[PDB]
Amino acid sequence: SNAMIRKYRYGAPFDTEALTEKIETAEEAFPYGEISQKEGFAFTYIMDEDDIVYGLGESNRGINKRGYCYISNCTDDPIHTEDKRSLYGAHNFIIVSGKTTFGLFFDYPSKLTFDIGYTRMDTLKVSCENADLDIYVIEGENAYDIVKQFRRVIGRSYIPPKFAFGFGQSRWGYTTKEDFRAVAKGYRENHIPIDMIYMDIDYMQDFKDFTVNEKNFPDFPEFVKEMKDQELRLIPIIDAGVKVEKGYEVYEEGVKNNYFCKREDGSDFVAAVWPGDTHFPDMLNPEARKWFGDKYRFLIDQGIEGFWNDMNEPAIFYSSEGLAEAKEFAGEFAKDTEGKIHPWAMQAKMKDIVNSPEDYKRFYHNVNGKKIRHDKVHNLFGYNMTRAAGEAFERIDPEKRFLMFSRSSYIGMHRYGGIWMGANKSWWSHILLNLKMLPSLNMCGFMYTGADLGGFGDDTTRDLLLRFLALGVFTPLMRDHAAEGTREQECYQFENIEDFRSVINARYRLVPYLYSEYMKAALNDDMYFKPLGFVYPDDKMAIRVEDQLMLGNEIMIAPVYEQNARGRYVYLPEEMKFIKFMPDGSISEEVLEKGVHYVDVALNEVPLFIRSGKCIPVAEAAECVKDIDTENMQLIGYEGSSYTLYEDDGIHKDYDKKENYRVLTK
Amino acid sequence: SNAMIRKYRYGAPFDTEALTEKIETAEEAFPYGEISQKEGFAFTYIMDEDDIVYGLGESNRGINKRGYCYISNCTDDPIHTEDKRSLYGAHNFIIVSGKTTFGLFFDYPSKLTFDIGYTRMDTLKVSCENADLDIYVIEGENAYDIVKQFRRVIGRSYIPPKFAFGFGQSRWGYTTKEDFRAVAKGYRENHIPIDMIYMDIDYMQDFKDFTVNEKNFPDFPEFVKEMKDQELRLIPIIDAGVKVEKGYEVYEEGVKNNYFCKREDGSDFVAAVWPGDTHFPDMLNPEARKWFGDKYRFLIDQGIEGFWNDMNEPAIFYSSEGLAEAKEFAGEFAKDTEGKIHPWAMQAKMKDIVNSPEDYKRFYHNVNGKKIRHDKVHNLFGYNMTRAAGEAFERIDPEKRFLMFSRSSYIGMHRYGGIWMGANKSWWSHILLNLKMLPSLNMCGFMYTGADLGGFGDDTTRDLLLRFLALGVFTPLMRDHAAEGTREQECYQFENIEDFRSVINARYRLVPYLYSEYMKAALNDDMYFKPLGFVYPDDKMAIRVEDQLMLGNEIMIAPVYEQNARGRYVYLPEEMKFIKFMPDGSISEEVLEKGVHYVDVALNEVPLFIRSGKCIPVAEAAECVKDIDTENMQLIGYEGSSYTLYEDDGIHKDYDKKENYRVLTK
Repeated sequence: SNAMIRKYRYGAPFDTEALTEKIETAEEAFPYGEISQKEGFAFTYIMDEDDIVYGLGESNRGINKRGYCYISNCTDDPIHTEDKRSLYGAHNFIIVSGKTTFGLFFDYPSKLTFDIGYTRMDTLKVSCENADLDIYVIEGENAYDIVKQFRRVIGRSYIPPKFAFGFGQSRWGYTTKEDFRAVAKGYRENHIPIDMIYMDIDYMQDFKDFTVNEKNFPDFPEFVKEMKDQELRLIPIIDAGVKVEKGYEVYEEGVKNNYFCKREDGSDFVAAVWPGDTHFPDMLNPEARKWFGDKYRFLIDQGIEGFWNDMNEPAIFYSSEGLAEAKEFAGEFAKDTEGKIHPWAMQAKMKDIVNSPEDYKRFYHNVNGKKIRHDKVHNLFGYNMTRAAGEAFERIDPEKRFLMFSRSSYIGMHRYGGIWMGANKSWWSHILLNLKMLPSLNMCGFMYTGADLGGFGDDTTRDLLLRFLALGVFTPLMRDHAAEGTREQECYQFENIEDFRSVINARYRLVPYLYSEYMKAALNDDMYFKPLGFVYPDDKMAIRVEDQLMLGNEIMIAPVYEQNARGRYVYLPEEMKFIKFMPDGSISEEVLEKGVHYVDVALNEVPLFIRSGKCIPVAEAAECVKDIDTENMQLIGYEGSSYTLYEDDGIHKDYDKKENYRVLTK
Repeated sequence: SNAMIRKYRYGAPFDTEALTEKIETAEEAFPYGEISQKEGFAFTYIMDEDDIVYGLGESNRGINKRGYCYISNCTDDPIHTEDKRSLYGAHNFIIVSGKTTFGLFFDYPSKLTFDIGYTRMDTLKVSCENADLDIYVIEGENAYDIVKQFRRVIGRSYIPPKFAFGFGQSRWGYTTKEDFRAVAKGYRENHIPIDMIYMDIDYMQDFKDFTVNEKNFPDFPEFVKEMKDQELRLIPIIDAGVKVEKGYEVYEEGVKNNYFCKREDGSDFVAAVWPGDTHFPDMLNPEARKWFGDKYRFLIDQGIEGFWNDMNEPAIFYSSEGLAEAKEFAGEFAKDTEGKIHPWAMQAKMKDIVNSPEDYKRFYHNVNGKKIRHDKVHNLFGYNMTRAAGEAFERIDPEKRFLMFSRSSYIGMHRYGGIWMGANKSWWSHILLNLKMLPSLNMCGFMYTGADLGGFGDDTTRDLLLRFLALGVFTPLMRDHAAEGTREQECYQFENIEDFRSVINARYRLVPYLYSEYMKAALNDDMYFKPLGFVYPDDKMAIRVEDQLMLGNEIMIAPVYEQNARGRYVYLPEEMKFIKFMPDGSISEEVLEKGVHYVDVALNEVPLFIRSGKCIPVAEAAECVKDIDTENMQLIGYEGSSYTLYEDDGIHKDYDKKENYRVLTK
């Protein structure tokens, strides 16, 4: 089809500000399927048997979304299993790809249900409670063309500083300078590369946003510099909830200036999170956003160059109302002698007060003099928290890139920060799940992304971490961050440390190439990771591959994701050079023809494939991003090919200089 | 190595009667690794890097058990996640396979921990609280030889009646005659093959074992006949817990004759399950065992020819003690004004009263006057419940085979019934899990096995059901039994029901072959399913394949287990004929050479591979086992090959007759 984007408006949509490009309202009949405004809103479309459905960004299941139900409803779940319908992100863009091909973006800020062949195999049904939304229809040559059009109108993706393409580490539990010093020493003295150490909630004073524990960090700026002098940048977490505490300045200011979300009666809503009772900044109120974002100056002025935003669905352990209800019910259960209240009913009530739909109807946002109940705009919360930070960085230092990523998100947030897929338990299934999400995230603007393995208890075995890190080599966010209750030993503490050094070395050897492809893609509103079907649209086998990805225009990745495996099957849609980074520092190469192959990949080997007629630069291993030698890089791949390398200072925003680009020829 | 079996005795083991062959106590030092009795019992062994560890029957993870922790401790968990350490069965047989190869059976009836490279990759450690156990060491030239020796000493596996090789259907909520009549009608009017309909707990009078609801089934024997006249055999469930109810004969007899498990003070221990308060029959008390098993006559005399035993870990929703503790805790939570008792602690207490280790220490078995605390022999409960039934069948009708399978088990129970792998979710990952478990189950004597999907609502999508059934085609227990909180998932309830009919037709066409292989294996203490490494021991690639299985000596299976997939990769260790049962009743054939292939398999096609120089008989599709025409079967496979068909009357036990064997030549 001829490229076209049209916007169909229903009712009176809340302005989410997802798009940067203004699309005029289309007046003509809606061009695909059927629209009903009877029971709220529903779009219904009958798919052809061969149709593939792409999109939904951070959502469960596979690259082809057919065959299940997905609900856009920012949610933090304890475990990511196959039946979960909602993850942390609400990314309402889908592309139907087949004989009839088109994209749809449903710009709607509340619970949106995508029944993608779940109820009836041939039926796509997208529904929500109120017909107040904009639907963008995108037409084009194919799915990839449709994605590129969408990427244009949602505005340029967030771009991290180059140090963020290094490796990072963190543990929920690091509290003192001494803990951080031991990690720094463990990596540097064992020559494992690293650029970042993440600080979890224990660095704060009693879990208070925009404080540092003064007992532990009396001289925090000096410690920040101590780490930075060793090319270790500390990246502190910020939470959505601001502790209720008299005399705490962030709390006092929020109360005085009405910057917190309020109950129906205008009192400040209380949600318990890590600090106990908290209030939530009204992320949808521009004045509150400016105030909250400006608080980041507290840490930036101490030498911090990156942040991560958490618990921003927002998470609620319980509300004052929910806790009271639960205690009342517990009292009834305690006194019940007639078998009225079953133990499982008691258990359910306790589970029900966590992230409760009832609580999301108990507080409001103040948006242009109007109070809007939170549930009606729930999916915008994390988005606007991260927007608050991003906009504050632009005011503080317009020309500087800060590392920034968020748990919850909605399209539009992709301009301000990346995302990470969190986890609690260490599962093999996490590897494939995260691989599959990558292209979908890219379709929706989120290019700086990565995942956590889990880390709880002793469940992270050596081989699981090694395979997880070998996927991480390619994801812009690559870190080993372990969750609460972790007893995960450090990379330098596992048996045969050289294997970990090998995998992380591979990341650093690839940084110039990966950074270059990230920059070329971000600056041109293109994808960093692509499904095979976007690159080989005429190959019926290629279009259905879900456990391999194309990266940039030069390579294909295919990580091993099965325990005890010494290799895996791949499909090559053209001739490629199969490359492995070896634990002795060498790079092995084998030419493989188009077709099916089984390739050997040891735990301490990192594989990739270089496409026919392409090459990539590979640096010698270095232990931090600053020390990578990009003057003397070898070119791996096909004789006679060339590669355009993007390289800037990695710090500022001087993107449009011709000097940033140089052609390398093998 | 030269075949041999030695028994090493530690302490004063409880006699589990797992082995039928008596082995003398060896007096030499333990032949492999090291044994410690410093703190309970521990066996520690250093594995070679290439060693594969087989075994553990019904356990999590893969065929090669290396890289995780497994605890033998019969348990019913709400969700079978990849991190779970214990399933329903405790099958303490492992084989280390490599440069040095040997098998070990740990005959110990309590919590047994297998740390198989979980803590340290090269270390196998098996441990338990008390050094009172027998350890059998089995030597042989290879893992398969070692398995065959083990199968000899544990005694011949349970053999089902031939009707049990048909297809079965059930739903938790079937309650009335009309419920069952609708199933009979739906299947038979649509020419969908079927032999069995399962009866879940609603057929009883108020969940009372060995009753039938007389309002719903006024003349049950007449109804059983109504069904049997249409070749539908009703298969009723029996639970471990006998309802506490005055006037209920099973309860009154148990109380009067001290046939229930008692608390320390001699009172009958109370456990809540489906009927509310129940007592558990004392399965280790020989008189109580005989009494409980004899109760099956109630149903046998009414025309019932099969049973399934459930909740027999035994499951406990709560005990009287646990409930009282939970209520006390709840009272404290309710009155807490200082926030000392957190809601998650309340939630945890509620969770903790279900299947509680503390409850398993509260009741005892009386074995000839010797009182044994249940936890010390926990893994023997389900085994002995099923033994009770099996021994009663032998007294009631020695010449007749009954269908019998059980949820919980221990080696030794394999002589008396099969097992099924239940579930509370409908996950694609459970297809692969169940596939991988099959050979391990066969190693431990359990050949009559199969699995369920158990998701709620409409979470079992049409395509998942079809792929699940396509694995089921090959598993001796093949049924579609759906949970309570679920849509109706009968094969005649989906859009294009021909697809379901096609898959079940494939089963029936294969019944003569599958039954023949089952009988030959059972009668010769051999495996029905085998890992590829057992058949192609010299092929380094074959030995590590985990998502294909060999069946008998003729075929290989390789089910598709990925959503939206139209085919899958396979490795063929020799030339084979790739065949597919097609929806039009045809059978496609293609010769494929040794090596790697991607094969196309549609949702409504059932694939298998016939080995070079082999053939199998394939019958025309029939709608019940009785109607299968075995006189005029096709031979599919290689010209010049032969197949020996075992066929008997399928009802009695006349196995040792030359006339049971017929040689077919293609």
